[PDB]
Amino acid sequence: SGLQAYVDSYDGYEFLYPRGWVQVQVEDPVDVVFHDIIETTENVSVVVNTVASTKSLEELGSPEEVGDRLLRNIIAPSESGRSSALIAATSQKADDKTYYILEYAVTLPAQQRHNLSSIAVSRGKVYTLSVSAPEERWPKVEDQFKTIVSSFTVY
Amino acid sequence: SGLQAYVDSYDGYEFLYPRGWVQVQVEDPVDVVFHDIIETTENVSVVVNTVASTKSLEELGSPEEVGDRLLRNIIAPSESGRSSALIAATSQKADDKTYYILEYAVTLPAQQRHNLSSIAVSRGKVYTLSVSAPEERWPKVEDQFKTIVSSFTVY
Ligand SMILES: [Zn+2]
Ligand SMILES: [Zn+2]
Ligand SMILES: [Zn+2]
Ligand SMILES: [Zn+2]
Ligand SMILES: [Zn+2]
Ligand SMILES: [Zn+2]
Ligand SMILES: [Zn+2]
Ligand SMILES: [Zn+2]
Ligand SMILES: [Zn+2]
Repeated sequence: SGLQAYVDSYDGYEFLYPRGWVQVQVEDPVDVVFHDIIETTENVSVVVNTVASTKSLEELGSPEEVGDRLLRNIIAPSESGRSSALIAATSQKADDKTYYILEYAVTLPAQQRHNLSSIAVSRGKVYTLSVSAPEERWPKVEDQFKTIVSSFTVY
Repeated sequence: SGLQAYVDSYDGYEFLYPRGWVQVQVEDPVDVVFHDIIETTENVSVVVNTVASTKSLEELGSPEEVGDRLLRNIIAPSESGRSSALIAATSQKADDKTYYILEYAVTLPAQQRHNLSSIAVSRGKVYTLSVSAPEERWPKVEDQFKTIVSSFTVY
């Protein structure tokens, strides 16, 4: 609605994101980050990694199992200061692709953050779009952020 | 998606609701109730009341103020056994109409229930669609129930 397309035919995906967000240039494996001019905390981001003959997202595990691993390994690893909580893990299908959809909280010593990610495999690569807001702002942004996350298409 | 239209041109409104729900015949001011065959707890319902020259929903108050009143007077009144909690109150516009959207919890000695309602005025009448699920089931039904509530159109 007040959203704006990002189409990346190099890397093979698109999403909508809010109008008036601007891109920050970051390092691999993160492909794009866009964040709010004012609330630079609120952002969307796409990660791309590769994989040996993992044709499908279902062979990585169930969405909960994938969720657990995303948080274990990538979002709240090691001791990165930060703790995390998996809220919900579910699946969608759009075109002939399964996406896994994960909702999680992240605390970072403490500012608490609320997130939603969509993961989908295609062409030997895993694609994770992730949107994120301060806990305080979640309820206000929840329905926009669900439109962002469900606008994610991998070719 | 797996939803089915109810169009009431007598009373001047429509909504989508899940396929395989069936109608229960109830008394005024409730116009329609539909509920799940198995989980007869899960339901959608439309209430219709009249009003003297209240042309608009904005003149009843802000959405929070309306929320407070819906719960005070209609959903958890008097001592009806039951207690209630207003979670969120927001507004939408579809066609040239403002709808108020309210999320609330209701406890009933105790089974806890989670609800979402849309209220809109037109033609000297207030229209409240309300969908409701056991707390346990909320997360599973949340996104379907938001499609139900946002499919509500008053003419
Ligand atoms: Zn790219
Ligand atoms: Zn902004
Ligand atoms: Zn687990
Ligand atoms: Zn949260
Ligand atoms: Zn919610
Ligand atoms: Zn009717
Ligand atoms: Zn059912
Ligand atoms: Zn109040
Ligand atoms: Zn609840």
